[PDB]
Amino acid sequence: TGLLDGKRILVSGIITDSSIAFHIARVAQEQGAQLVLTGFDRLRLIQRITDRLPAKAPLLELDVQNEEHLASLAGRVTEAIGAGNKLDGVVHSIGFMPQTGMGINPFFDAPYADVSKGIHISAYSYASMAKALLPIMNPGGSIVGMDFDPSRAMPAYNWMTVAKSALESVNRFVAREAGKYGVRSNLVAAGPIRTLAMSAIVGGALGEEAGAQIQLLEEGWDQRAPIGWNMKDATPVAKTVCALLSDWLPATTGDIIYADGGAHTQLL
Amino acid sequence: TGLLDGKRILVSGIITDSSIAFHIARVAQEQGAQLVLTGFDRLRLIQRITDRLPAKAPLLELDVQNEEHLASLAGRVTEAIGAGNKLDGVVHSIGFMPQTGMGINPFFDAPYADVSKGIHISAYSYASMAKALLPIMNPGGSIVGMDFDPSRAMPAYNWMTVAKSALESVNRFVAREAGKYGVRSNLVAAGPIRTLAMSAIVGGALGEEAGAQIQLLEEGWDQRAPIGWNMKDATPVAKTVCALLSDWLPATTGDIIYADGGAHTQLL
Amino acid sequence: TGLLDGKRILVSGIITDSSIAFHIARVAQEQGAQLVLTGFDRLRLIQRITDRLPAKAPLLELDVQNEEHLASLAGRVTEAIGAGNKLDGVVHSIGFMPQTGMGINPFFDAPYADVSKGIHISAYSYASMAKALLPIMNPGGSIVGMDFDPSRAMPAYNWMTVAKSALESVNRFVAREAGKYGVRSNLVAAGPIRTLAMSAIVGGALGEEAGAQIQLLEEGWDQRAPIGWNMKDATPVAKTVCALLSDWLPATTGDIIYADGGAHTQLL
Amino acid sequence: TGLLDGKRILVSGIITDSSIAFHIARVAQEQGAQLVLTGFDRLRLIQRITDRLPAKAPLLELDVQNEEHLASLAGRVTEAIGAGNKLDGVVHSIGFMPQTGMGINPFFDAPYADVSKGIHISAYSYASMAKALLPIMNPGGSIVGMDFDPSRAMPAYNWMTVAKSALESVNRFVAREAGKYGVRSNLVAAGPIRTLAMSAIVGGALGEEAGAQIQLLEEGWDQRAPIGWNMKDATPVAKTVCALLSDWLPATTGDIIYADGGAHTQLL
Ligand SMILES: NC(=O)c1ccc[n+]([C@@H]2O[C@H](COP(=O)([O-])OP(=O)(O)OC[C@H]3O[C@@H](n4cnc5c(N)ncnc54)[C@H](O)[C@@H]3O)[C@@H](O)[C@H]2O)c1
Ligand SMILES: NC(=O)c1ccc[n+]([C@@H]2O[C@H](COP(=O)([O-])OP(=O)(O)OC[C@H]3O[C@@H](n4cnc5c(N)ncnc54)[C@H](O)[C@@H]3O)[C@@H](O)[C@H]2O)c1
Ligand SMILES: NC(=O)c1ccc[n+]([C@@H]2O[C@H](COP(=O)([O-])OP(=O)(O)OC[C@H]3O[C@@H](n4cnc5c(N)ncnc54)[C@H](O)[C@@H]3O)[C@@H](O)[C@H]2O)c1
Ligand SMILES: NC(=O)c1ccc[n+]([C@@H]2O[C@H](COP(=O)([O-])OP(=O)(O)OC[C@H]3O[C@@H](n4cnc5c(N)ncnc54)[C@H](O)[C@@H]3O)[C@@H](O)[C@H]2O)c1
Ligand SMILES: O=C(Nc1cc(Cl)cc(Cl)c1)[C@H]1CC(=O)N(C2CCCCC2)C1
Ligand SMILES: O=C(Nc1cc(Cl)cc(Cl)c1)[C@H]1CC(=O)N(C2CCCCC2)C1
Ligand SMILES: O=C(Nc1cc(Cl)cc(Cl)c1)[C@H]1CC(=O)N(C2CCCCC2)C1
Ligand SMILES: O=C(Nc1cc(Cl)cc(Cl)c1)[C@H]1CC(=O)N(C2CCCCC2)C1
Repeated sequence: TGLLDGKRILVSGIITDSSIAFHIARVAQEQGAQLVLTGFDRLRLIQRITDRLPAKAPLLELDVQNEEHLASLAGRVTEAIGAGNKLDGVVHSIGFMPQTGMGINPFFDAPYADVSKGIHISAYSYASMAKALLPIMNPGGSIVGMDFDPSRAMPAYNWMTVAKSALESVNRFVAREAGKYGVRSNLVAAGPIRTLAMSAIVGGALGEEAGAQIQLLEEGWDQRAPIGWNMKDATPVAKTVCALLSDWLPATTGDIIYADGGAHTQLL
Repeated sequence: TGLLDGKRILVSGIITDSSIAFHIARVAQEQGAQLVLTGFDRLRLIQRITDRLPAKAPLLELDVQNEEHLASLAGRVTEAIGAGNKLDGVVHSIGFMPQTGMGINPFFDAPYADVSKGIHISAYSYASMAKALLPIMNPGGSIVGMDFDPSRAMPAYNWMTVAKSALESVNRFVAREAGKYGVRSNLVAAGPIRTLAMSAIVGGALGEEAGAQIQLLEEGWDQRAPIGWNMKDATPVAKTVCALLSDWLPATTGDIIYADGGAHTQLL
Repeated sequence: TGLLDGKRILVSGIITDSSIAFHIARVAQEQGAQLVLTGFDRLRLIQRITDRLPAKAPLLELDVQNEEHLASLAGRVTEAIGAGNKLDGVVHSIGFMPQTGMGINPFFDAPYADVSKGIHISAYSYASMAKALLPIMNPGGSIVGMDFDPSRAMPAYNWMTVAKSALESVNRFVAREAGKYGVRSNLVAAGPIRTLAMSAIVGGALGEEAGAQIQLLEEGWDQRAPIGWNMKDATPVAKTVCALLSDWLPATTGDIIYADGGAHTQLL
Repeated sequence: TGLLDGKRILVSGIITDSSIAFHIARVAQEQGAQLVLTGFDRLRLIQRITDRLPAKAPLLELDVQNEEHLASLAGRVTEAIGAGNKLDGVVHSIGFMPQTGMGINPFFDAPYADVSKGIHISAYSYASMAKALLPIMNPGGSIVGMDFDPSRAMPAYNWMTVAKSALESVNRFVAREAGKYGVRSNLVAAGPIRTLAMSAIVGGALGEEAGAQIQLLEEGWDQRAPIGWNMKDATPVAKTVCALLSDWLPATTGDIIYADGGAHTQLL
């Protein structure tokens, strides 16, 4: 009776128990999905974290900047879910920008090598992952990535904003490719969520001014949101990702669904 | 195990078995919802049509231009669902524009009295219905209306486009009010669906040029849509409305969900 | 050497010396335009006000809700500018919403007759004026209307927001008609300008909460604007309207130009 | 009496007599601007081409991927225009994407090193150029870049679309920096212009299917445009850039002006 009963779904992006992807994985399992997880670099950590999920899920290594990892990924997934089985869903919950590209470091002072690394991981990899996994996805399947609305500039987010603008564009092209397989591609634009790192940035890890600006952003977001916004609760975001992974948004692709309390629809 | 198990939902807008609202009502009942229906003017017809739905549903009269109908509506709904029970969902699937405001009649030749009637029924009534029903809606509830993307002009749709632009604005304000009740408000922007009337317009009911332009629109829509678009199948639209009525998009309000095959994300 | 040398331009919307249209008219005359003015209801007042413009300009009566005024307008304009001469530009600087539709009166409590009057004057009349004047406009000509960005909801602006959403849609259709004459149609979306009435609303004319919200809006607008925003200075808006009336934006139509300090491009 | 009388403007991006920047430079000189030009790699060619401009203009070498060129640029400009003089305008008319990232090569088959080079030149360099030149720009000045509307996906444009989405984001952040200097930053989103290279792509240089799709795009663009679109005429685009360089859009920044015949406002 679960929303995702019988579905096989790959979830990337878990690194702590506060990762948005941890909550996506939890809700998906509560709703009957069978998962395969991917993790970057710290696999012992990630295994220990994902031991706390409701059900067992194989963990595979994936550095999206590593061409060998991407080239072997479909085979490794198929080994984990069984020959003759394919995926019904893929969750991209991956982002990175060097400190030069976010925070109080001036916008103009980010070297391109740093910006390029952030765009590789945060935007191009959405296409890389789709390339690798579409050949082992079933018709009716769904690829979902995580977005933070970049349509307006904001303090401190700087080149990560630019990376998210690129991601939104990439998603519209991935939809064209995915459609050939009967697969949808969409982003969920979430409101601000207090992951470990965000509390770190609020405590000043990227400069005092950036932390101050994020707290103002958070406060304004809840004010503007007609149904409010709880930055400590990723579950509403996770539910939205599961909606897109389900059979219930079958005519939506190349698109952005806003799980943000409605804040982006209100000026003040 | 239905998506809408236990939910009480009001559905407006059925007039034929090809009405988008007929399919919304059908899918909602398949998913366990208990419905109350509203109909305009031809109640004997509408009862005979809705006899074909999977389950029984009380039918109430509602002309959204009639202030007495709106003032009595909540009481009549409560009588139908039982004292002490409230609604969890409301579907607005209502639209109208006089022939002077659509088709081959020149854009400049639509008298304002005609445009005003179309905007009353197609846009203002979304607010009227929310005003009437929010006092008998439960927290966590959902109001959904039907949209046809008006962000660009198009042939023949003329003042109905303007009415839909107004509706989109109205929805953002209804979200502000609905949030006070813990209720969401959203639109579903559907691709073109061949209702009775649309085949009528294709057969030339509003002029030959308008019918020709609609057929070109339909053809282009399926071409652009990365997953295709079947104008003869309202079920994907109905499923999307049910997704918004469910618990699975809990952080989305004041917003527009596109159930259009992804066509609006592609230029060609 | 003026930007608008030799051009004949109709300017509507002057009612006080703080009207945005007064400043449009002033700047247009400084730049060599020959004007015809239209005014509503208080023609003795408007004549006394426009006596202060740099140059003489005939004043014609125009109530945009009056069909007889609209039907005679082109003939009256031609009489004022001389047989055989046509207009090169038209400025629509007209808006109205009854107090029930703006301010602290609840959104749901605005009667449709009031909303309909506001939409007639604020949105439909953009089409009415184009219908009346396109037959006496020269190729290369330009129609400009005034907008306040309605893409997100905001406190108190309420049904005027809805009217501006309608206007934006109307403009895209007027562009289709105007193009047949070689004429452009565009809106200028201005930041908040302290007209007489706005100081009145700040002093509480539409309720204390509305005045408080407008002051917060004004303050936020200047903060967000990368080049700042001076609500006491309409000249930057007037210059932008003159740019659209000129020969220098010849490939822009159906569009919106933002003269708002850049505020709409920034979240905070 | 020229629109840009007395203004000192840097124009990048000339490589042939069909370059959009060649036409920007020509119109700017016709309107009284004093120019400094920058060129990439083929300076003998570019000098011979720009000999045909109405007036003399110093040519400086600038490879935007070359950090030494960027670090010396302001000094070289100041030498060319005279100590104590500053720029009033900067035109970025620079774009590049390797063949793997455009045309018929599959979207998924573009290596990131190629995409990264295209984003460096086409998007990041807008920030690089602003960083280099803002210290020698006057208050009231204007930075303009060239855009091709990337809000929807399209055939063949592929990763260049993604680069333009990034550019639009970069422009909103450059506006924040430029505002500190009293300088505006905006993009002009042009319709398709038949430069040398575009005729090359139509003749099949990036594959037959891509050429076919571009011809369909061009045809549709003129159809949709309410005032038509002439792909052989860059002058309307050049005029629009000059409007933004002028004093007549003083409250517009972080924004996009569409010089596209109005096509983006029309669905069909
Ligand atoms: N936290 C928020 O406020 C917020 C808001 C909206 C969207 N998002 C997005 O949600 C997603 C998840 O972010 P989060 O806040 O949960 O943070 P997180 O740090 O928990 O997740 C980011 C993940 O990216 C992974 N990653 C980094 N480099 C990688 C590489 N080379 N290969 C593979 N994976 C790599 C990290 O290991 C980590 O698991 C990101 O796309 C982020 O931009 C976050
Ligand atoms: N058919 C499409 O291509 C399409 C596409 C997108 C959105 N829509 C929208 O979907 C909704 C339903 O349209 P449909 O195509 O199913 O057509 P339909 O004719 O079946 O439904 C329109 C309904 O509006 C009702 N209505 C008209 N005047 C009314 C009044 N005074 N009071 C109450 N109800 C009144 C009619 O009785 C009818 O039931 C409308 O909002 C329409 O604009 C339709
Ligand atoms: N003031 C701002 O903050 C602001 C911001 C953006 C846009 N605007 C828009 O600019 C325009 C001018 O507004 P303003 O602030 O200068 O106020 P204003 O009161 O000076 O101008 C409004 C004009 O509309 C006229 N009008 C009203 N009913 C009319 C009718 N029946 N026929 C003809 N004219 C009629 C009034 O006589 C008046 O001249 C309006 O469209 C307004 O919505 C204003
Ligand atoms: N042609 C169109 O249809 C069209 C439409 C909209 C926007 N645009 C944009 O207009 C701009 C100019 O394009 P165009 O069509 O005139 O083509 P073009 O080839 O004439 O201009 C592109 C320029 O970029 C320069 N460039 C490339 N690499 C460079 C580097 N490393 N450093 C400095 N300069 C470098 C080239 O030398 C050339 O002068 C580009 O941004 C393009 O994306 C073009
Ligand atoms: O960083 C975030 N918000 C934020 C940061 C700053 Cl410096 C300013 C603002 Cl306004 C918002 C949120 C949104 C986002 O994409 N992430 C990512 C999490 C993974 C590493 C890169 C950043 C966390
Ligand atoms: O009319 C429609 N499409 C359409 C019509 C025309 Cl004339 C042109 C175009 Cl492009 C599309 C579709 C979309 C829409 O809101 N309805 C409404 C159905 C109820 C009565 C008013 C119109 C049916
Ligand atoms: O009213 C205005 N701003 C405003 C009002 C309110 Cl109540 C709230 C907010 Cl946020 C902004 C500005 C913008 C606008 O269209 N006008 C119009 C001026 C003419 C009469 C109708 C209103 C003045
Ligand atoms: O390439 C163009 N259009 C185009 C190409 C393709 Cl392959 C498809 C489509 Cl739809 C449009 C136009 C738009 C654009 O940014 N340039 C750039 C010119 C300089 C080199 C990189 C491309 C030329």
